[PDB]
Amino acid sequence: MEKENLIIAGKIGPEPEILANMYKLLIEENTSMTATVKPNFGTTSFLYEALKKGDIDIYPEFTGTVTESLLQPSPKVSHEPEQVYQVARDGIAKQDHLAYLKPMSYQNTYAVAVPKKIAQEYGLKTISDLKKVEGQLKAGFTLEFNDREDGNKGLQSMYGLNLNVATMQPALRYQAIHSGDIQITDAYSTDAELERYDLQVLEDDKQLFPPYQGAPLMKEALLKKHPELERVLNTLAGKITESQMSQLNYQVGVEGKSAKQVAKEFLQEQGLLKK
Ligand SMILES: C[N+](C)(C)[C@@H](Cc1c[nH]c(=S)[nH]1)C(=O)O
Repeated sequence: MEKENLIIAGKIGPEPEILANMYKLLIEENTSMTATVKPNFGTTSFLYEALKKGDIDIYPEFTGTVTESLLQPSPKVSHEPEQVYQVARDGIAKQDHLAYLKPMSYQNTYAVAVPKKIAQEYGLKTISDLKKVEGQLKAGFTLEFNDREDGNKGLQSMYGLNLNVATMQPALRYQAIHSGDIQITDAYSTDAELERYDLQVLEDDKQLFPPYQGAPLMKEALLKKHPELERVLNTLAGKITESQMSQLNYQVGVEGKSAKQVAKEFLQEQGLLKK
C-alpha cells in the first residue's frame, strides 16, 4: 500500500535541481514515498505560490528570501544567519503554515559582480564603488532581482545606485557579462560561472543582502502527514559547504552531468546515501 509521490521543485538553475534530487534521493531511500523532481520550475514567487497551493510539495527556499520576499511585512533581521533562519522559520509558519526545515551550511547570496578587468580598470571593490561609474557601465540583472527589495531596489534605496539596467533571463546574464554586453550582473555566490568567467564579486559594504541559506520548504500539513520527512531531510542540515555546492553546480551546469547523478554521488561520498 501507500506509495504516495511528492512533487519536489526547483528555482531556476542547476542548484535547485541538485537540491531537489538530493531531497528525492533521501526521501526514496528512507521513506515509503517516491519523489518527482521538477527542474527550473519557476522563480521565487511561483515556487512559493505553488507550494502554498499544493501544486508542489517541497522546494528549497533560502533564509533571507523568506524574510525579504515571502514575509509581509518583511521583518528587520540581524546579519547572523542562525537568527535569520529562526525569523524565517517562525515567520512563514505563522504567515502561511509552511514548515521550514533546518538550513544547510553554505550561503548562496546575491552578489553584484563585474569582470576582474572591469574592477581593476574602474577601481571597484565595494557596491558603494559603483556610484563612481553608474553612468559608465551597464548592468544586466534577472527580473526577480530587479523586482526585489533586497535586489536592485535595495541598490537604489540603500546605496543610492541608479544603475543602467537591462533585464536578463537568468541563463543568459553570465554570457552577456562575459561577452561584454554588460559589465555588472547579479551573480549567485555559489554559481560556477563566477570562477569560470573571471568575475569578481563587489563587496556588500552596506550589507544590503541578508544571509541566504537553503532549506526545504513544505506545508506543515505534509509534515504532519509525513513526520519522517523532518528527520530524513535534516540529514542535510548544517552540511554542504559553499565549495562543495559550487563543484556540484559545475558538474551539472558546466560539465553537463545529470543532476540526479551528481546529487547521488555526492550524498554517497558524504555518508548521507547508500553505497
Ligand atoms: C539563492 N538566492 C541567491 C538567494 C536566490 C536565487 C534565485 C532567485 N530566483 C531564482 S530563479 N533564483 C533565491 O533563491 O532567492
